Amino acid sequence: DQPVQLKLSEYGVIDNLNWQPMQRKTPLANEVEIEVAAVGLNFRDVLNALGLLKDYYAEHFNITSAEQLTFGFECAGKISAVGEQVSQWQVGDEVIGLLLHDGLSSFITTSVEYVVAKPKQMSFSEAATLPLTFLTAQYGLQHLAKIQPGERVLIHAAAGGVGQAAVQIAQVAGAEIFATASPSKWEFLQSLGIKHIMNSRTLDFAEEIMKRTAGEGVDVVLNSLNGEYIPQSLAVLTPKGRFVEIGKIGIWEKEQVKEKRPDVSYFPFDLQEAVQQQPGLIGQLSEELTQQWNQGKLKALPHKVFPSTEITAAFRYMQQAKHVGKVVVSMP
Repeated sequence: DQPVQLKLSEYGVIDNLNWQPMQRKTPLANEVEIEVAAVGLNFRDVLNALGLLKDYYAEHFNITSAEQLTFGFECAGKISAVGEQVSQWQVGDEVIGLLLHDGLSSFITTSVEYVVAKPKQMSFSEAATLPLTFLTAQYGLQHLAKIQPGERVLIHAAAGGVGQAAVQIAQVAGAEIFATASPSKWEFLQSLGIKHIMNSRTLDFAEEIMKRTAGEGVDVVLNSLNGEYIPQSLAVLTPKGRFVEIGKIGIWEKEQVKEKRPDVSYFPFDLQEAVQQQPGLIGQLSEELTQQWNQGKLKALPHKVFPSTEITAAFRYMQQAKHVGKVVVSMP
């Protein structure tokens, strides 16, 4: 009763985010409806609300208006309704919504392709830390870079959401981890078992990597930093090294990367785009992560929880938490 959806009246004003009543929908034949308990929040939601992705949204989703937008890319909750040709799921099943556009709603509907079981061990907010971070890191490190035992990987902003999942994935793969974060997060990174810890707010990390690797550099970079961090990170890759780029604003064109380091493989990607362009990918990634989870090699992330009533505060925090910390909104 009284289901709601987060909506934006006009671009560029976070204060104009409001919970509006929503009309519940009957799921189509291969969809389910999920009553949402927790929603992962992401920097992308903020960029969206601030009007910084207007062109992208028109060209990819034909969204041309602020009042058209929704928020929330991932969630956890319980099945509330099942489409006619859905056999795997029943009302009351605890589930994770892996890839969504409207997570910040009391109820969502989604294709079963984007739904997996919630572990009984996990709280809903723990479950909501998983999808975007682990799917992005799994795709970037295991599908694109194809990291191997013994290889060296630099993970920038390793205390951020994707950064932390990447640490887990790389450790599982037997990779040697080099990490950057703010100095106030270094002690957190040491406790993850990382031995090479450097500042993400200066450029000294390159010199340090070269010193520690006796001039060889690293095999793989997973990057989300822009400005001078891009050329400086390209400079530390071994010949044939792989540069995986997951930022969206201010990233380099492949031509620019080619000119500076023709010996390097450049893998810029957006997770939703890759899923769109490669039918079956989401299923493959989920199967791989479920295996990792069943082997005891995947853990939910520490995270900040905001009650739904503090949605504006959560969006403002998400700007500060950009390079650090997973943020989750608890739903009424």
